[PDB]
Amino acid sequence: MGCTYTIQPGDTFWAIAQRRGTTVDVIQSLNPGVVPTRLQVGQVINVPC
Repeated sequence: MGCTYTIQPGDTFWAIAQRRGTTVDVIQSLNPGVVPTRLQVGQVINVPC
């Protein structure tokens, strides 16, 4: 339940947060499978709507 976000090559966590209007903590919390050290490009994920 909610909205989905597409992680493209260049999108930053902080940016997406301030953009969508959510907090980085929640953004990652919703998708713990992803890490900052292994930031992949072209991967869809979940986000707060």
